[PDB]
Amino acid sequence: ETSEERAARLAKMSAYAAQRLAN
Repeated sequence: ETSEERAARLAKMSAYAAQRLAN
């Protein structure tokens, strides 16, 4: 458990929505 994993969360959640948002 490190801090790097915390960053991937904000990028993972935003990346999942960006791909789902697009038609």
